[PDB]
Amino acid sequence: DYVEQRIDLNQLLIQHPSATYFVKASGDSMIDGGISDGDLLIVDSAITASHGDIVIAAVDGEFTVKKLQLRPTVQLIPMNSAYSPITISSEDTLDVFGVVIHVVK
Amino acid sequence: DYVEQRIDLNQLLIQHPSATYFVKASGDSMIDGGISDGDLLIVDSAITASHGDIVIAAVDGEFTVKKLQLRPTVQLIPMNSAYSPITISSEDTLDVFGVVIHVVKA
Repeated sequence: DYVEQRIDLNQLLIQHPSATYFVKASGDSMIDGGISDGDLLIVDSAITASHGDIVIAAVDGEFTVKKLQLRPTVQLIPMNSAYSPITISSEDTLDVFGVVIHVVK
Repeated sequence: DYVEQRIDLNQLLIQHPSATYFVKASGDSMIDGGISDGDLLIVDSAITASHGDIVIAAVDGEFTVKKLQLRPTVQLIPMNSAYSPITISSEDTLDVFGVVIHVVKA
């Protein structure tokens, strides 16, 4: 007869358990993207970011969660009309620490 | 004759170039420890933190630079009398992202 397999969120939401962590989002520079102040972002640091991905990054030593743009130029763009983009020029340092894979609201 | 061997900060300050990054400190929860709002902290993510090390960590998804205490209990303690400690209980999650190896003031 049937056997009830209990729910396992780690198997459901995490591909790389050893390179995945959660970051709490802040502010609302990313609301239009579904992220809001307080949510938990599930971050995978074992995958390489891509144009379009939402990433936890450090620009000039300060952390942020932004959308990665690699073309036409490397930038960190918000998802809230009120905010303005951040271009990563040569005098600027960009550090990508992982790709946000899920947002837990 | 003699040839001047140009200064190289990376060789001088960085042991693991590929696992080292810089974070800018915030607030003054760590002034008595030499860190002040604005400084660059050179972080080595290739060495495992130890009791006493100052680290970049996330407690319940929020990042911080604190001093790691593994004994008598696991905590994140400031270095400013005005601030109070943070214990890492079972209902809390602690994530250590690297040991601060140097503080660069300006």
